[PDB]
Amino acid sequence: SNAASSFASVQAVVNKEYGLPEDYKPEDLVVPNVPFSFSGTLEKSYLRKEAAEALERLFDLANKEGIQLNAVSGFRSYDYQKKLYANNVKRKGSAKPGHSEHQTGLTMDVSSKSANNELELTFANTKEGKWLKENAHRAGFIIRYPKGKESITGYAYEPWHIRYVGDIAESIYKKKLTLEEYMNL
Ligand SMILES: [Cl-]
Ligand SMILES: [Cl-]
Ligand SMILES: [Cl-]
Ligand SMILES: [Cl-]
Repeated sequence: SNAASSFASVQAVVNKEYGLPEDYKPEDLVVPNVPFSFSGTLEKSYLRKEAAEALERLFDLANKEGIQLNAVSGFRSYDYQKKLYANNVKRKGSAKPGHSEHQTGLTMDVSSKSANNELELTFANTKEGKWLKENAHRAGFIIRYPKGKESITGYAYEPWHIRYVGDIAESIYKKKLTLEEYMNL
């Protein structure tokens, strides 16, 4: 009971405990037509079609209120996550392969120029970070790892990390719940 159930669902919970199939790669990956903090088309330029279109919509919403967001890193394959994890562990003198939500193709790191497009806490103090915190849900996204929820999500606050879950994001935001709690996983 270490394997994520309904692994391909928009509401799947992938975390320290629940892992995805090592051979799971979404079959509907596309590049969302949004600005990116990096050039070219790499594996991280993709999101599942539905999450891609939602992200485009979130960015249009942001632009209407003068908020300019940049996409930093989306989909990451099992293969990639393995190397990243191994090379990150030996740097002692990051999620385990399969246990990163990025492999679902529903997750995206976002930042802004006001934060040097970096994925750091300071992004929370920017007008863009704050807008994202309170507006992510309007497009189907949630801040996957909120402030004092590390006990439940297993990760410290990540203001830059959004997860597409669809219509339930509205309720998750209002009720101040984590995806774990909302899905009883
Ligand atoms: Cl691909
Ligand atoms: Cl949220
Ligand atoms: Cl919190
Ligand atoms: Cl925290």
